[PDB]
Amino acid sequence: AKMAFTLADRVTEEMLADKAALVVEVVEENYHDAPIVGIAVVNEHGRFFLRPETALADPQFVAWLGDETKKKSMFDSKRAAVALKWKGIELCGVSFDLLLAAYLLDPAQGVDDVAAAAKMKQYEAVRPDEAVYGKGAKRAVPDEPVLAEHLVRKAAAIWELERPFLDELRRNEQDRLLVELEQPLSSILAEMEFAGVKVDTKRLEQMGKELAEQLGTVEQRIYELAGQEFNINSPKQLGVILFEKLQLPVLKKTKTGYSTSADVLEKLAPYHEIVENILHYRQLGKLQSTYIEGLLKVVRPATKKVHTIFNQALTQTGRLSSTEPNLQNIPIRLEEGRKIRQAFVPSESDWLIFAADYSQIELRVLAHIAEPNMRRQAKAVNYGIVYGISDYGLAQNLNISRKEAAEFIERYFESFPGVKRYMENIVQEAKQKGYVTTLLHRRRYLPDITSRNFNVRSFAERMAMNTPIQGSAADIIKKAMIDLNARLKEERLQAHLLLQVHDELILEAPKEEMERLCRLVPEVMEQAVTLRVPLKVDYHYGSTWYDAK
DNA sequence: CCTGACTCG
DNA sequence: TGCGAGTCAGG
Ligand SMILES: Nc1nc2c(ncn2[C@H]2CC[C@@H](COP(=O)(O)OP(=O)(O)OP(=O)(O)O)O2)c(=O)[nH]1
Repeated sequence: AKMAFTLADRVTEEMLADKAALVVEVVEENYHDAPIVGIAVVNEHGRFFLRPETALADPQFVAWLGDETKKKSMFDSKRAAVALKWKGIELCGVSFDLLLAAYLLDPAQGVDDVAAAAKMKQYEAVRPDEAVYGKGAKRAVPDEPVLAEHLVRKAAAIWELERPFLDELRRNEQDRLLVELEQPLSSILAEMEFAGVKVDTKRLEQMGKELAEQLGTVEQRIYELAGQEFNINSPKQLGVILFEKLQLPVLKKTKTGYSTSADVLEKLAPYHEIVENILHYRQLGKLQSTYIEGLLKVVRPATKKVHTIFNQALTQTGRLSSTEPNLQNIPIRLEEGRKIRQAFVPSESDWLIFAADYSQIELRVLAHIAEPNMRRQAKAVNYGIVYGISDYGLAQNLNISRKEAAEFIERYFESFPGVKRYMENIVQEAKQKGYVTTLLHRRRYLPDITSRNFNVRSFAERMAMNTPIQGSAADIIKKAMIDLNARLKEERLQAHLLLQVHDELILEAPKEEMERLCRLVPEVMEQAVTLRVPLKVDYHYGSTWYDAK
């Protein structure tokens, strides 16, 4: 733990080498419009700390950041790229991202800072971010010499760790996954996050006003039916009303008490009408709390845009997630909630929203590898069965007899015996190897799969059945986004990606480009990979996200 | 902060 | 006793 570096007062030529480890430090978890608090550069010529005020106003440094021929190794280059966009600076030339490298090597390690990645290779000449900045109300940027040393140590670690990580990825056949898929995707997600999605706040606020009135009415109806006021949003208080006051059957308990889950309340409808009202209330209350109030809280007022963060190194299957706000769980399944999407509008006048979704991509992937309310329920049966639902679960979902449920499942595998063999085989392989893989060589380790405990082992077995299929579908749409943006640029279209929702891409564009997108977007998505079955994509466009159906 | 609710693929 | 996610109010 003894490391020389220069705390620089100005940028010099030797800091602008054609290969460097670069650290552009943003301390806040949400990096949109967040302060850059320090910069570090490590290259052949040495180690350097720079003050942001200095470096980011220096024309040669800004030029270097933006020069794609000056290669930078980083950790979480998307965080830096976006933070720099908010500072009006383009970052190009990122050739290695240690966060994504660590994630591919083992998504279970949950690597979220350089220190945690460093530990994978017994590197310890660097501290955890939390140890440096502290947490919660105590979180603060430390004294410059302490900050400077930390950033340098992080850069130095990225510098030394690149080779060992690349070598391990190659040994796993994951080097191309990193360099040709995840890393190019990171720059594309950076663009999407910075672009944001415009919100119609006038419409959203009016929806909220009307929703409050409706909640009040439903609320009073429930109190009338129950014969008492109580907090409906407390499962504990609700349980007392349902199972003690009204004396309804107790169908399920959890560790804290009586279950009031939606599945349970639906099953209680033959006993008391109040349960349907409560389900409605809890639906409405989530709309109001999360998709009206919560969404308005994160709208940037001057532009009316919301800027999500797509976490690229979180899920265990290779999917993305979306936070603050989550734009991947906006309501669509019931018309009442679906109307929320009318509030998501194009960012320019005379533009339109365009949405394209793969149809049953996971089921097509499985076929390749293995060789309205009714239809909504039928989807859960299809995915449920292939992913290992039991007769109990299926019976409970269709409210049918366990005997009947067992016959459906038997008959299902009768129709698709190759799916059956595959699921048996993939489980045995996971037990032998200790991991499963996707089409593009993404990996998930499953060390619980030989467990002597039934529950623990069974969960791992079902991960073996599910992760390769869900993860392959993730691999595919990731490749489609890369291929799609290349085509957009090639044709000089103004259209651009706004969102990915697992098997869906959401774009905005001038109305004039709608005809071209109707051909281009589905073509690119369908051709991202060639399976033994065709990939099918549906697409629609309209004045709001709601109308793009 | 955890649990159980509602939300999506 | 299908799987992958995030946010919220209540306690
Ligand atoms: N993608 C996916 N969806 C699941 C899973 N489990 C339940 N579902 C539900 C929620 C979303 C829905 C998926 O829709 P699909 O793409 O399979 O079918 P679709 O015919 O294309 O949908 P649509 O009615 O819009 O045309 O099924 C799962 O493991 N993966």
